[PDB]
Amino acid sequence: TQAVEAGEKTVEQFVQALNKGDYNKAAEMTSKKAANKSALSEKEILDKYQNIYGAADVKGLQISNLKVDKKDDSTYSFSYKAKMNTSLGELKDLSYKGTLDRNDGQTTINWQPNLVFPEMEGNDKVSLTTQEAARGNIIDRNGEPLATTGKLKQLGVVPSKLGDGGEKTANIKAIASSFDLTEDAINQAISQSWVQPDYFVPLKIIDGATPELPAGATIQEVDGRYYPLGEAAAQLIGYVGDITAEDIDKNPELSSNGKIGRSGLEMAFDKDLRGTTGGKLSITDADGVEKKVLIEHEVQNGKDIKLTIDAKAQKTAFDSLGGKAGSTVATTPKTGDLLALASSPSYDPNKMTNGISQEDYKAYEENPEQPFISRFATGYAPGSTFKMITAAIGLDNGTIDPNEVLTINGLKWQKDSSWGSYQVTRVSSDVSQVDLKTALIYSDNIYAAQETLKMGEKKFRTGLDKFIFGEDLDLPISMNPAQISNEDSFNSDILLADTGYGQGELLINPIQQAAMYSVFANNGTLVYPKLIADKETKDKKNVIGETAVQTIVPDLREVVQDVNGTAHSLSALGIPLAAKTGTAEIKEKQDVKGKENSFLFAFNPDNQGYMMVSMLENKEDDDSATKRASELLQYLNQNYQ
Ligand SMILES: *C(=O)[C@@H](NC(=O)Cc1ccccc1)[C@@H]1N[C@@H](C(=O)O)C(C)(C)S1
Repeated sequence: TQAVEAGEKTVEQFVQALNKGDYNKAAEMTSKKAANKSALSEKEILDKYQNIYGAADVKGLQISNLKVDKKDDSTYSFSYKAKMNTSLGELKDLSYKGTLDRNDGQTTINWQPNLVFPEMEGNDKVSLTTQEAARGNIIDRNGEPLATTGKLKQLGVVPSKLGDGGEKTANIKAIASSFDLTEDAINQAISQSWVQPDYFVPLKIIDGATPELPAGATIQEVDGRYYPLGEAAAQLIGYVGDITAEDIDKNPELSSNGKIGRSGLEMAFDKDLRGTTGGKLSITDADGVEKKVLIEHEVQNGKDIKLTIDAKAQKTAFDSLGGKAGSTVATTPKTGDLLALASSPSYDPNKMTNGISQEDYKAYEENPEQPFISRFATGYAPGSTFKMITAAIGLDNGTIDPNEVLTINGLKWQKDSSWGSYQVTRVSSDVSQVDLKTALIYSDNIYAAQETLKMGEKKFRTGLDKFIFGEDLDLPISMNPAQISNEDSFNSDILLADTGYGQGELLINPIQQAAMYSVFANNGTLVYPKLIADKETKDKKNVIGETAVQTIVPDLREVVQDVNGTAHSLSALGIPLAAKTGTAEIKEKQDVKGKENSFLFAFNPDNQGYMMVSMLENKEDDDSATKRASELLQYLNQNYQ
């Protein structure tokens, strides 16, 4: 019993070395090679575990129900149950048996082939057959493909079928101008270290009709992931890349020959899309004939994922951004169906997944406008659009009377001289008697600032805490919860007023904005947005009063219909619109000289069919989200009542 304690420790140390992948330490715990002792030397045990466990990608060896007895002055037997993870799943309920050896002072293990796998005897071999699973598709709300696997034609050249130095240099220029490729880059491709004369060096993937093939140009059909919308949904969908050896070490169920989602929904739904590897893990005898099947199951393809996205709305929303920095979110506000999640500028997902040069990839990362950012999931200051919420809160707690006129003379105002040089600014001084309808049409920041200070921080945060601030939305998109300020108290009348017109320490991403503003399409009920089609419509009752909704929405119509409304350019559509524009100022967020973001909110006040929140980040002069909304508003109005 004094030595049985060391035997149970030796078996525990041996399993840990196998689990940790250090087969040399596990082999050094075995006795000398002899009959009725260890069956192989330390190096022979190392090369057998490295072969068998390495082939099946064994990871996470865990044991239980250990028992170590005695049988002689040196023969102590042990037994335990174990489970392990392989390329074909978990191998559980394994019965292991063996004997330890207590000689001299230390206790070792009489190694046997049955300690690799239970029923292995002598010179038995192990074989592994696998069949890769087909990756599932990502489809929109009407079944249109957003991410699928198809047969893409690949362009490539064979250096031997080119020329001889003089005739070769002519076809390189001929094959470069007929496919829009840099002639200096084609020579770069056939100059890689892996290239041989009679090899097919791939160049690009033709996404259309195949032109004329010069001397040495060949087209080979290959299978790969394809994104029909390309840039228009690259941030949302993402891309898949080659699976590396480090990916297999973290999850051996992955197919070494397959693709893995690197970003977007391809990565978020990688498990459901990649399926399960089929095949058989069996123990053969010395000749190679099967004698024991450890694991076997049929290949299961990946499940399709159906989104609430409208492909025609996703493409239109992205194209309307004209390559500028910004994003657009379109929802059906009564249910929360995310119709479009566009972010601009964007990258080419087909280029990323079908091989891309380190220059084009560095161009994406060195781009100042940062196309890799999912801007619909990035928090921004809401802008003057937030005045809708501030007004609704003031109407609910009785601070704001819709017909009461505040006297606002000039273009600047401050509470007292304690504000120093800071003054809430105004765009027009033509209306000195300002009511709620006037303040929403002209976007009067002074009105919102005075009513917020009159409301007070306590009453303002009471209505704000009824929204989704600090909540993690149940969406497969990585985002941080919205915030009112950095701390739980403004501790500043200036910050309280700035938050009043949506320009304080507020941080709300476009998706969360569409969630908050949905109260104006559901009589004060907040409807959470959903991206997966089969999910249930979750809402939140009594966020703002229905009395406030029936007061603000008529004024939001006037933001479009009134001749001095900030969204009057949208009245050309001739459709029922309720809108609220916004322009936020960001001063040296990193460091600059003054950048401003443009915002637009709009929805149908008659049928509540659609809702839209578009924005431009670091906008150019005379550019805005309202300028670019006619096309998307037209489509959403006709197709979503
Ligand atoms: C809300 O966002 C308000 N914006 C400002 O006070 C900042 C600003 C930025 C550029 C020029 C002037 C003022 C108001 N809303 C916007 C808008 O709705 O477009 C206005 C420009 C009307 S000021």
